[PDB]
Amino acid sequence: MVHYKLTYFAIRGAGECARQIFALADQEFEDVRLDKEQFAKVKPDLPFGQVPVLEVDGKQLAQSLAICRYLARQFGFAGKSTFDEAVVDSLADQYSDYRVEIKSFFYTVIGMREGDVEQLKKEVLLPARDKFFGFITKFLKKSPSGFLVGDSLTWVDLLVSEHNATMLTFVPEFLEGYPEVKEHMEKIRAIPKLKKWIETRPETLF
Amino acid sequence: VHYKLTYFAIRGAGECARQIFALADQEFEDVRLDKEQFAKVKPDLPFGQVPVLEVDGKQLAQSLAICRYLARQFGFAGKSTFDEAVVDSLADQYSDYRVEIKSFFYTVIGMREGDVEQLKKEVLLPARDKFFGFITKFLKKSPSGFLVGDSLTWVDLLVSEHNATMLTFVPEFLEGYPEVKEHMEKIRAIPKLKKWIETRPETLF
Ligand SMILES: N[C@@H](CCC(=O)N[C@@H](CS)C(=O)NCC(=O)O)C(=O)O
Ligand SMILES: N[C@@H](CCC(=O)N[C@@H](CS)C(=O)NCC(=O)O)C(=O)O
Repeated sequence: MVHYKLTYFAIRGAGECARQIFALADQEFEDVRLDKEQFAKVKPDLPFGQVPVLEVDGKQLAQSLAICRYLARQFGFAGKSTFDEAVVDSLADQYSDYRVEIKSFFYTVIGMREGDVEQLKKEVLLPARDKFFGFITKFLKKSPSGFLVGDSLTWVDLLVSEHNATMLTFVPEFLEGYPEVKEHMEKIRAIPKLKKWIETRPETLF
Repeated sequence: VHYKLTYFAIRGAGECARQIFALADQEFEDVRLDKEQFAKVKPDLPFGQVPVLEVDGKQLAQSLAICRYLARQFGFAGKSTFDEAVVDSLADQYSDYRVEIKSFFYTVIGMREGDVEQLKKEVLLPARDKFFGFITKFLKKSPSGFLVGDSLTWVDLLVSEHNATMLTFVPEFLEGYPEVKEHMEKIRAIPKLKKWIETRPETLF
């Protein structure tokens, strides 16, 4: 078969989306989780000095979005047409811009930077969430299938669903008045093969 | 197929797509808005921002998604799915790089308060050194001269245009990277692209 090796830290973060893709494609792969010191040794042989890095039959591929998209195309979770795929691509990119806005809150609460959690929540996180959910909700209200794009699962369903499940861990109010976003999160994570992975994967915060 | 690129009267995020149409000899509507006309159309855009591309009325936002979509249509995305992915990662790396230098970039075009010189010497140049380190590595291991595979792909157009733009503000930008200089020249010498470079509206970025 094609052999796959996901290399990333001992956390979900940027590597998780790809791990969910393999779970849903029932695709077996090597799932390498590194500590700081192990990373420091392999780092210079990585295409951009960072992780996640995927290997397909030895050949290296960096950047989480590129990884997830590549794997989604192989297994049928990218979109059922080239334009639909592009629409999925834009949701993924929007989500990434959203991650930049909340970077300050997100790295404070995992505790790898110091700051005031509470005003970062109120002033940074929640306004960025309101804007972003405003867009997500619009795609959901105009999708009667229940997925963000088209009539089936695509990998942005997995990004947006996992992020929201993760954030409820730190901010229980997070999906406070957005029932359609709540619905989506539940719908996707109820897919038995995904739920299985959720139950069996190593438990990490974020 | 009718195409409509909507963006501001600048190159910035919209230019990559404009270069794709130039190279595909694809005619399209090229809509450049001022602040006040944007403010009026903004709420009907998918994420409230530009660039937005329309294919036969169907709206598509996010510059990377636009460029990749158009590249696939016209044959500039990569000649396999993995090669396309490798092109995707270069594009994404470049975008991370844009985040690092955001503070310098908006100060020097003068649409932001700033401390030019330490931003240049402490922010811009170290981010460039790291980024060019990667770009150079792809170039040294590419016998064709393009960042990926043996032909033009849309990241060639992003990286080439950004470097030409930055030389405008920082003339020492490419100095200790002749291979990056080469790449910039190689791509922008492609006649169809050079013709667009000579005929497009001149803007200060
Ligand atoms: N755009 C990159 C960002 C990922 C990233 O920054 N990962 C960090 C871990 S938090 C890394 O690999 N190294 C951190 C470092 O050494 O700077 C991606 O999606 O892979
Ligand atoms: N992250 C988006 C860029 C979206 C964006 O910030 N667009 C700018 C122009 S370069 C804009 O429209 N700014 C004004 C606004 O959001 O109202 C992309 O990757 O295309």
